[PDB]
Amino acid sequence: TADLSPLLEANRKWADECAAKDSTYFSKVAGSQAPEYLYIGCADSRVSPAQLFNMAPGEVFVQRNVGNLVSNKDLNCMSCLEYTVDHLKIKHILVCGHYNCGACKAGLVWHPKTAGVTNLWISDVREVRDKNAAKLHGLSADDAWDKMVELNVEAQVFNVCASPIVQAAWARGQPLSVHGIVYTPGTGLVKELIKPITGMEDAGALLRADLKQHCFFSESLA
Amino acid sequence: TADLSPLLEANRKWADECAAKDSTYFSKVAGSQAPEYLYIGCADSRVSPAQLFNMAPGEVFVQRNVGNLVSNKDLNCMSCLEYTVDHLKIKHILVCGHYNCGACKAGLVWHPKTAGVTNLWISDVREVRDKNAAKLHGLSADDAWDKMVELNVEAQVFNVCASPIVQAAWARGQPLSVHGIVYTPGTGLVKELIKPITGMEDAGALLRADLKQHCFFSESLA
Amino acid sequence: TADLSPLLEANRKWADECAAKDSTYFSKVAGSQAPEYLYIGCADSRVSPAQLFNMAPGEVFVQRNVGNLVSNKDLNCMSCLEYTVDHLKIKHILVCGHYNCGACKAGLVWHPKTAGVTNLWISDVREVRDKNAAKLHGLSADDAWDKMVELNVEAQVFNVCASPIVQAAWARGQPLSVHGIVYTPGTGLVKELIKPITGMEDAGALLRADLKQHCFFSESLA
Amino acid sequence: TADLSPLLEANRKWADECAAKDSTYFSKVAGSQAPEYLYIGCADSRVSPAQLFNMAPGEVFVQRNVGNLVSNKDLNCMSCLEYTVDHLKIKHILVCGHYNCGACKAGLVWHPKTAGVTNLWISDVREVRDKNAAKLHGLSADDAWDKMVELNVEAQVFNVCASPIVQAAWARGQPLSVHGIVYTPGTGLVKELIKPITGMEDAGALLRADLKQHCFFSESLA
Ligand SMILES: CC(=O)Nc1nnc(S(N)(=O)=O)s1
Ligand SMILES: CC(=O)Nc1nnc(S(N)(=O)=O)s1
Ligand SMILES: CC(=O)Nc1nnc(S(N)(=O)=O)s1
Ligand SMILES: CC(=O)Nc1nnc(S(N)(=O)=O)s1
Ligand SMILES: [Cl-]
Ligand SMILES: [Cl-]
Ligand SMILES: [Zn+2]
Ligand SMILES: [Zn+2]
Ligand SMILES: [Zn+2]
Ligand SMILES: [Zn+2]
Repeated sequence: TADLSPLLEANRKWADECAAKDSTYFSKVAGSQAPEYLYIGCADSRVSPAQLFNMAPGEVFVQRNVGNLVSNKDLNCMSCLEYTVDHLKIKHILVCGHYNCGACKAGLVWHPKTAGVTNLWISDVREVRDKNAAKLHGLSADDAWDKMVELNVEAQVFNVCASPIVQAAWARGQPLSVHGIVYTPGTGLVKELIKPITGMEDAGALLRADLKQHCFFSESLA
Repeated sequence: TADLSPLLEANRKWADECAAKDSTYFSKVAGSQAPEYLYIGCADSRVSPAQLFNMAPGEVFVQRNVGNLVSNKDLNCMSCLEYTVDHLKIKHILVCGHYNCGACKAGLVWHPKTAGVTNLWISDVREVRDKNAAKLHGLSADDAWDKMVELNVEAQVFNVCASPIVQAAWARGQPLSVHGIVYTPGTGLVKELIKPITGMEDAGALLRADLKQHCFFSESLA
Repeated sequence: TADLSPLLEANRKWADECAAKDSTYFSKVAGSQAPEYLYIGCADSRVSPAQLFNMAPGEVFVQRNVGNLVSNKDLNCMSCLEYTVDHLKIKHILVCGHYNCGACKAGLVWHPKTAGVTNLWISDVREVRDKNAAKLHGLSADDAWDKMVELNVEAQVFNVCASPIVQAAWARGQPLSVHGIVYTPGTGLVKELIKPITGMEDAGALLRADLKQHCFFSESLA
Repeated sequence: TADLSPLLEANRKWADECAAKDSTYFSKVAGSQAPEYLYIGCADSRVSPAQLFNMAPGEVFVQRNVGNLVSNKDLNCMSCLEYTVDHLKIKHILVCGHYNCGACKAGLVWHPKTAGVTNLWISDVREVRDKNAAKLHGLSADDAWDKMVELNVEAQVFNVCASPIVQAAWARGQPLSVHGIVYTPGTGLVKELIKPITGMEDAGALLRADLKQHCFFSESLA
């Protein structure tokens, strides 16, 4: 059966207990939100940002897609970025990858001829991979996987920092930080991969790739 | 200001307590997932699917985006759908809108010349709206907003049922149900807007738009 | 063989004759362009806009895709629109469909479960189709095809007029017209389907769908 | 100002003369096409493929977009590619850049905070640029611009060869060649930047990026 009764019952029991412990738990967000965080993470069923950070409704705005990817040409992720940064004025963007991420493994192993949309989607993972032969080759299957996850976080942090939305927000002096983090489904713990990046100065210090030259390329020419 | 230790500490507290309540809580999903559900919902910070359904990790795979939109030409939501239906073999897709959704309100009130990627992204909403313009005619602002949310949930349920991925899964006799639900941020409760749709028969019964005609349109030419 | 010699030879012979008849034919566009037209048409090999209009280099900027489709969420077509309208200040946008357009036929006949990217792409054609059962049903295969082509032109003209780019240009008083036209591969002739639309006043007169209500929807509510 | 009769009349003049020179010119492509080529080139008004190769209708299927970009996650250029390779069985794909391409120049000079969809769309160009930053270092503006155009043609040739569609066609032994060419708007001439690539062997010989490593990367893990 496809009956939803038991699901709905679990929700009702949850909202009942929540509101019993704190009468304004839901009511205070009945007509507005003011989260301080955007989280961009993987769609993987093991990785729920509000649960894992013990956040209540109204604290974290969420984009989740296969592989936690950020591209300037993806209107879905870019709309979550633009709405949160420009209208909600969130303060912090958490870019979260996770170990055991099948999208990262498929990015390592699949032949690109593979049919379907997921294989198109994870092209970004191949691009990150391809720039890192030297860190990936010769590693055990497992270690290569872990490394791919990590490299993917770093690249997606760079993409968030280089995004027109973040770049415009920094240029107008809006406070905005970007965090590279990674989660372990099998332990429920988050680790910090990259320390906070609050602007171009921190990005030059903390990112391998050169954000400054990316933004001001013309200054590297004759 | 931007330091993460407080968040990390909340995450550690949380993981210890879950491990203390059940020591296989995380470890049993360390290397695989077998969720039964895919949830497609809004990125709004007040709506966290695993939390609101009181699910543990490994139970609901998640796509969240501004206004809970589903289009065959978004590779972001389409890859969540492909991976879950084709590879994980989920059984149920929950398509969840929410009252007080500002993407629905913007789809009613914004002029389309408005700059930025969010206005591009909510084009889908304007189309749902335009197709149902007579239903929205003359309603108070609040009523029109609530009706916009509901019409959009019905439209995204139709889009999920009409998708190549779901249509192909049904053609091969894979059991797969689609659910139109709505959440009220001010109460924490889910309501079922549309009963379970398990196939074409259900869709003919339950949807205002004609899925059979969409799938077999050319049978009505001379 | 994949040798390009004969192709290159045909090009050299062409550029030689062109420049022999008119010494500045190429040189005057060696370092800038100032076209007055954007053309959005089908990628079909039988339909070449500069040939069919007898235009020389520098007169018509071109987007061509399968089915001549225009969506606010397609960065490829939207970049051609934005660059031409905002930077080149073109004056006229030709939206050209063509009879015998296999994309329009596939939009009529394909089952949506059909695999691959083209089937995703032509979802727009289904949406136009779906809004027109009354004009399509009961027609011969051939007449339905022709009608689909025509309806698709009209819808894509509306999409160009409703685009944020065109809407912004009209709001600042930039002169910009939009033309619905159709080509017959088997005769080489263009026909005018919709007369010129130079702004909101003409669009209310010449488009079936209501552009004004689309742009100012809020004014239809209580 | 916006009336089309002059354009329509040029079109009639042109069609009569072609029919007068050869009375089966149009009629022989009235109901089908069998082009041998797919051309992917820039939307720039100075570059019209059928004209510059002196082709009649039915010879070259065309995708044109700002900066002649090819990405697996653009359904617009991917559907041109799928339809031609899989259904029309074209033999040759021409990937054509052009000197004096302002999309290449913007990819060197724009800051990424720049508003609008064109800046999103040329992100691909910035990535080609960033990967080849040492080649562009210290060149005069003109030299860097010409080198940008060339590096982008090579990158889009690689992207075409790496695409699922071409890779699958080669895996099935379909003959299909890919060509890197460049056009000079000021002279009307095409130059061949990269010799014909007919398969993996050719690609290994001719491309600066390693297509074999992209396709079989995981063979180099432990
Ligand atoms: C083909 C493919 O993407 N495989 C995946 N496996 N696990 C995934 S996860 N972490 O995104 O849920 S995606
Ligand atoms: C322009 C716009 O989209 N406004 C939004 N307001 N709330 C949104 S929500 N519910 O997606 O967080 S989107
Ligand atoms: C599946 C599909 O799209 N079929 C096509 N047939 N002809 C086309 S055309 N006019 O775009 O070249 S596309
Ligand atoms: C910002 C930008 O893209 N500028 C352009 N200039 N010329 C272009 S062309 N060769 O695509 O017509 S694009
Ligand atoms: Cl979530
Ligand atoms: Cl063309
Ligand atoms: Zn994952
Ligand atoms: Zn919402
Ligand atoms: Zn066509
Ligand atoms: Zn160009």
